[PDB]
Amino acid sequence: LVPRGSHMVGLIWAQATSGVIGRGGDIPWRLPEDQAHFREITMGHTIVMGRRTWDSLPAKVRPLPGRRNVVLSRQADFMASGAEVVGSLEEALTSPETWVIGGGQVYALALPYATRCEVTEVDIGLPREAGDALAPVLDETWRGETGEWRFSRSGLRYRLYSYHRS
Ligand SMILES: NC(=O)c1ccc[n+]([C@@H]2O[C@H](COP(=O)([O-])OP(=O)(O)OC[C@H]3O[C@@H](n4cnc5c(N)ncnc54)[C@H](OP(=O)(O)O)[C@@H]3O)[C@@H](O)[C@H]2O)c1
Ligand SMILES: CCc1nc(N)nc(N)c1OCCCOc1ccccc1CCS(=O)(=O)N(C)C
Ligand SMILES: [Br-]
Ligand SMILES: [Br-]
Ligand SMILES: [Br-]
Ligand SMILES: [Br-]
Repeated sequence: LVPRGSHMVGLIWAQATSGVIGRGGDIPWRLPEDQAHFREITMGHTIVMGRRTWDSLPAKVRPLPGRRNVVLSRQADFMASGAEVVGSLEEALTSPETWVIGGGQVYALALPYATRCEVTEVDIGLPREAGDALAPVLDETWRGETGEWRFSRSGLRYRLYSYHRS
Protein backbone atom coordinates (compact mmCIF):
# COMPACT_ATOMS: atom_id res chain seq x y z
CA LEU A 1 0.00 0.00 0.00
CA VAL A 2 1.28 3.42 -0.99
CA PRO A 3 0.09 6.48 1.02
CA ARG A 4 -1.01 9.11 -1.50
CA GLY A 5 1.38 11.68 -0.04
CA SER A 6 4.43 9.50 -0.63
CA HIS A 7 6.58 8.85 -3.72
CA MET A 8 7.16 5.12 -4.32
CA VAL A 9 9.75 4.72 -7.07
CA GLY A 10 10.09 1.20 -8.53
CA LEU A 11 12.26 -0.17 -11.34
CA ILE A 12 11.05 -3.00 -13.56
CA TRP A 13 13.23 -4.76 -16.13
CA ALA A 14 13.96 -8.06 -17.84
CA GLN A 15 17.60 -9.17 -18.09
CA ALA A 16 19.66 -12.02 -19.40
CA THR A 17 21.67 -13.73 -16.66
CA SER A 18 24.68 -11.71 -17.80
CA GLY A 19 22.91 -8.39 -17.18
CA VAL A 20 22.11 -7.58 -20.81
CA ILE A 21 18.78 -5.78 -21.24
CA GLY A 22 19.16 -4.19 -24.66
CA ARG A 23 21.15 -4.51 -27.86
CA GLY A 24 20.89 -2.63 -31.16
CA GLY A 25 17.95 -0.64 -29.81
CA ASP A 26 15.87 -3.75 -29.10
CA ILE A 27 15.32 -6.37 -26.36
CA PRO A 28 17.25 -9.38 -27.74
CA TRP A 29 14.56 -12.00 -26.96
CA ARG A 30 10.74 -12.12 -26.80
CA LEU A 31 8.91 -13.40 -23.75
CA PRO A 32 5.10 -13.02 -23.74
CA GLU A 33 4.78 -14.04 -20.05
CA ASP A 34 7.11 -11.18 -19.18
CA GLN A 35 5.09 -8.75 -21.35
CA ALA A 36 2.02 -9.75 -19.36
CA HIS A 37 3.87 -9.42 -16.04
CA PHE A 38 5.12 -5.96 -17.02
CA ARG A 39 1.51 -4.89 -17.67
CA GLU A 40 0.17 -6.34 -14.40
CA ILE A 41 2.72 -4.39 -12.38
CA THR A 42 2.65 -1.06 -14.21
CA MET A 43 -1.04 -0.67 -15.16
CA GLY A 44 -2.69 2.39 -13.61
CA HIS A 45 0.58 4.05 -12.57
CA THR A 46 3.04 6.55 -14.03
CA ILE A 47 5.75 5.00 -16.19
CA VAL A 48 9.05 6.79 -16.80
CA MET A 49 11.38 5.87 -19.68
CA GLY A 50 14.42 7.29 -21.37
CA ARG A 51 14.07 8.65 -24.89
CA ARG A 52 15.83 5.64 -26.47
CA THR A 53 13.32 3.32 -24.76
CA TRP A 54 10.46 5.42 -26.19
CA ASP A 55 12.09 5.04 -29.63
CA SER A 56 12.28 1.26 -29.12
CA LEU A 57 8.49 1.05 -28.61
CA PRO A 58 6.51 0.40 -31.81
CA ALA A 59 5.17 3.66 -33.16
CA LYS A 60 1.53 2.59 -33.36
CA VAL A 61 1.42 1.40 -29.75
CA ARG A 62 3.15 4.14 -27.77
CA PRO A 63 2.17 5.74 -25.49
CA LEU A 64 1.49 2.55 -23.57
CA PRO A 65 -2.19 2.64 -22.59
CA GLY A 66 -3.66 2.82 -19.11
CA ARG A 67 -0.51 4.50 -17.71
CA ARG A 68 0.73 8.10 -17.60
CA ASN A 69 3.80 7.94 -19.93
CA VAL A 70 6.78 10.19 -19.13
CA VAL A 71 9.81 10.41 -21.44
CA LEU A 72 13.14 11.74 -20.24
CA SER A 73 15.00 13.74 -22.93
CA ARG A 74 17.29 16.74 -23.08
CA GLN A 75 15.76 17.64 -26.48
CA ALA A 76 13.37 20.51 -25.84
CA ASP A 77 11.50 19.97 -29.13
CA PHE A 78 11.22 16.16 -28.89
CA MET A 79 7.95 14.80 -30.27
CA ALA A 80 6.29 12.15 -28.09
CA SER A 81 2.60 12.56 -28.79
CA GLY A 82 0.49 11.29 -25.87
CA ALA A 83 3.40 11.27 -23.43
CA GLU A 84 4.93 14.17 -21.56
CA VAL A 85 8.62 15.03 -21.98
CA VAL A 86 10.74 16.16 -19.04
CA GLY A 87 14.41 17.11 -18.96
CA SER A 88 15.32 15.83 -15.49
CA LEU A 89 14.62 12.62 -13.63
CA GLU A 90 13.40 14.36 -10.51
CA GLU A 91 10.67 16.12 -12.59
CA ALA A 92 9.49 12.66 -13.69
CA LEU A 93 8.99 11.37 -10.11
CA THR A 94 6.12 13.47 -8.78
CA SER A 95 3.35 10.79 -8.77
CA PRO A 96 2.57 8.67 -5.71
CA GLU A 97 3.67 5.48 -7.55
CA THR A 98 6.14 5.51 -10.43
CA TRP A 99 7.63 2.63 -12.39
CA VAL A 100 10.88 3.32 -14.24
CA ILE A 101 10.65 1.05 -17.31
CA GLY A 102 14.08 1.61 -18.89
CA GLY A 103 16.58 1.84 -20.36
CA GLY A 104 20.08 1.25 -19.08
CA GLN A 105 20.88 4.90 -18.51
CA VAL A 106 17.62 5.77 -16.76
CA TYR A 107 17.66 2.72 -14.41
CA ALA A 108 21.11 3.78 -13.23
CA LEU A 109 19.91 7.35 -12.61
CA ALA A 110 16.77 6.32 -10.77
CA LEU A 111 18.18 3.57 -8.55
CA PRO A 112 19.14 5.89 -5.62
CA TYR A 113 15.47 6.92 -5.25
CA ALA A 114 14.01 3.43 -5.70
CA THR A 115 12.59 1.17 -3.06
CA ARG A 116 11.28 -1.66 -5.30
CA CYS A 117 12.77 -3.65 -8.18
CA GLU A 118 10.70 -6.18 -10.14
CA VAL A 119 13.21 -8.21 -12.13
CA THR A 120 12.68 -10.93 -14.72
CA GLU A 121 15.76 -13.07 -15.26
CA VAL A 122 15.77 -14.73 -18.72
CA ASP A 123 17.82 -17.94 -19.08
CA ILE A 124 19.58 -16.96 -22.26
CA GLY A 125 23.35 -16.99 -22.35
CA LEU A 126 23.90 -13.73 -24.19
CA PRO A 127 27.27 -12.42 -22.93
CA ARG A 128 27.78 -8.72 -22.27
CA GLU A 129 29.02 -7.13 -25.48
CA ALA A 130 30.29 -3.71 -26.56
CA GLY A 131 27.38 -1.26 -26.85
CA ASP A 132 24.82 -3.28 -24.86
CA ALA A 133 22.40 -1.70 -22.44
CA LEU A 134 22.83 -3.34 -18.99
CA ALA A 135 20.72 -3.74 -15.85
CA PRO A 136 21.74 -2.31 -12.47
CA VAL A 137 23.51 -4.64 -10.04
CA LEU A 138 21.64 -4.46 -6.74
CA ASP A 139 23.84 -3.81 -3.68
CA GLU A 140 23.39 -5.26 -0.20
CA THR A 141 20.67 -2.77 0.80
CA TRP A 142 18.27 -4.67 -1.55
CA ARG A 143 16.51 -7.83 -0.38
CA GLY A 144 13.61 -9.99 -1.42
CA GLU A 145 12.40 -13.19 -2.93
CA THR A 146 13.68 -15.23 -5.84
CA GLY A 147 11.18 -17.33 -7.75
CA GLU A 148 11.73 -20.76 -9.25
CA TRP A 149 12.85 -21.21 -12.84
CA ARG A 150 10.01 -22.13 -15.15
CA PHE A 151 9.65 -22.84 -18.88
CA SER A 152 7.62 -20.18 -20.62
CA ARG A 153 5.17 -21.32 -23.27
CA SER A 154 7.75 -20.38 -25.90
CA GLY A 155 10.35 -22.60 -24.16
CA LEU A 156 12.57 -19.81 -22.89
CA ARG A 157 13.20 -20.29 -19.13
CA TYR A 158 12.70 -17.37 -16.73
CA ARG A 159 12.27 -16.52 -13.08
CA LEU A 160 11.00 -13.50 -11.20
CA TYR A 161 12.68 -11.52 -8.42
CA SER A 162 10.75 -9.08 -6.24
CA TYR A 163 13.22 -6.95 -4.33
CA HIS A 164 12.83 -3.96 -2.05
CA ARG A 165 14.66 -1.70 0.35
CA SER A 166 13.78 0.90 2.97
N1 LIG B 1 14.96 -5.57 -21.16
C1 LIG B 1 14.30 -4.53 -20.58
O1 LIG B 1 13.64 -4.63 -19.54
C2 LIG B 1 14.36 -3.18 -21.27
C3 LIG B 1 13.44 -2.18 -20.88
C4 LIG B 1 13.53 -0.96 -21.55
C5 LIG B 1 14.47 -0.75 -22.54
N2 LIG B 1 15.32 -1.74 -22.92
C6 LIG B 1 16.33 -1.53 -23.94
O2 LIG B 1 17.33 -0.66 -23.44
C7 LIG B 1 17.90 0.10 -24.52
C8 LIG B 1 17.79 1.60 -24.26
O3 LIG B 1 18.56 1.93 -23.10
P1 LIG B 1 19.66 3.09 -23.15
O4 LIG B 1 20.40 3.02 -21.87
O5 LIG B 1 20.35 3.06 -24.47
O6 LIG B 1 18.72 4.41 -23.24
P2 LIG B 1 17.54 4.99 -22.30
O7 LIG B 1 17.91 4.96 -20.85
O8 LIG B 1 16.27 4.36 -22.72
O9 LIG B 1 17.48 6.49 -22.89
C9 LIG B 1 18.62 7.36 -22.80
C10 LIG B 1 18.15 8.74 -23.19
O10 LIG B 1 17.42 9.27 -22.10
C11 LIG B 1 17.67 10.68 -22.01
N3 LIG B 1 18.35 10.92 -20.73
C12 LIG B 1 19.28 10.13 -20.11
N4 LIG B 1 19.67 10.67 -18.93
C13 LIG B 1 18.97 11.82 -18.80
C14 LIG B 1 18.86 12.89 -17.80
N5 LIG B 1 19.60 12.87 -16.68
N6 LIG B 1 18.02 13.89 -18.05
C15 LIG B 1 17.28 13.97 -19.17
N7 LIG B 1 17.29 13.05 -20.13
C16 LIG B 1 18.11 11.97 -19.97
C17 LIG B 1 18.59 11.04 -23.13
O11 LIG B 1 17.69 11.38 -24.20
P3 LIG B 1 18.11 12.43 -25.37
O12 LIG B 1 19.27 11.77 -26.11
O13 LIG B 1 16.85 12.53 -26.20
O14 LIG B 1 18.50 13.71 -24.69
C18 LIG B 1 19.29 9.71 -23.42
O15 LIG B 1 19.79 9.55 -24.75
C19 LIG B 1 17.17 -0.34 -25.77
O16 LIG B 1 17.93 -1.41 -26.38
C20 LIG B 1 15.86 -0.87 -25.21
O17 LIG B 1 15.22 -1.79 -26.08
C21 LIG B 1 15.27 -2.93 -22.28
C1 LIG C 1 8.29 -6.62 -21.91
C2 LIG C 1 9.67 -5.98 -21.71
C3 LIG C 1 9.90 -5.48 -20.30
N1 LIG C 1 9.82 -6.39 -19.30
C4 LIG C 1 10.02 -6.00 -18.01
N2 LIG C 1 9.89 -6.92 -17.03
N3 LIG C 1 10.30 -4.71 -17.69
C5 LIG C 1 10.39 -3.78 -18.70
N4 LIG C 1 10.68 -2.52 -18.36
C6 LIG C 1 10.18 -4.16 -20.06
O1 LIG C 1 10.27 -3.21 -21.05
C7 LIG C 1 9.06 -2.54 -21.41
C8 LIG C 1 9.40 -1.31 -22.24
C9 LIG C 1 10.20 -1.65 -23.50
O2 LIG C 1 9.51 -2.49 -24.28
C10 LIG C 1 10.15 -3.06 -25.39
C11 LIG C 1 11.33 -2.49 -25.93
C12 LIG C 1 11.97 -3.03 -27.05
C13 LIG C 1 11.48 -4.18 -27.64
C14 LIG C 1 10.34 -4.79 -27.11
C15 LIG C 1 9.65 -4.30 -26.00
C16 LIG C 1 8.44 -4.96 -25.46
C17 LIG C 1 7.19 -4.08 -25.41
S1 LIG C 1 5.71 -4.92 -24.95
O3 LIG C 1 5.54 -6.05 -25.77
O4 LIG C 1 5.70 -5.26 -23.57
N5 LIG C 1 4.44 -3.86 -25.30
C18 LIG C 1 3.69 -3.92 -26.58
C19 LIG C 1 4.40 -2.53 -24.67
BR1 LIG D 1 20.95 -0.82 -27.00
BR1 LIG E 1 9.61 -9.19 -24.65
BR1 LIG F 1 0.89 -2.13 -24.56
BR1 LIG G 1 4.59 -17.92 -26.66
